[PDB]
Amino acid sequence: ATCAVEVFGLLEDEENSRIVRVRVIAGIGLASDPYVRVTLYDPMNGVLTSVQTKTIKKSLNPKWNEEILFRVHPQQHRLLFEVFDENRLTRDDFLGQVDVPLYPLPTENPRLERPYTFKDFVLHPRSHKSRVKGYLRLKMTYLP
Ligand SMILES: [Ca+2]
Ligand SMILES: [Ca+2]
Repeated sequence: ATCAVEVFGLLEDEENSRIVRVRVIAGIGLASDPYVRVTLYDPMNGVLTSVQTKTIKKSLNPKWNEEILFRVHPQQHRLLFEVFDENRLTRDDFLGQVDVPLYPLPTENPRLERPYTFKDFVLHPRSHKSRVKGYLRLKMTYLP
């Protein structure tokens, strides 16, 4: 409200911490009201936090175009993206996951405008039962 942009994850800056800007741009050819839960974790200690995007109603190609900032230990922490279909009266159906490291990533240049670029990541099953299709379009960069 007085905060336009929150930083999640580590609650203070240390020598070994950076802020990563995660753009959750779109889902492409998903298997329908999708959102993405973005979980920040450490292999040794498990989940630090998670943030959920808005839900896009009735779409197999949702354009969330949403940014989330996390304060992280870039060489230690990882991100798990899980896409779900929000169901009002039952369990939300799983539409796939992507799991990525947080180093190396480009650092933003404060003097220049952030260019639009992206990478597509194939969505993966979470069990033999998952029926998953398509890609998650993302961009991750460090703040100066
Ligand atoms: Ca639904
Ligand atoms: Ca539900």
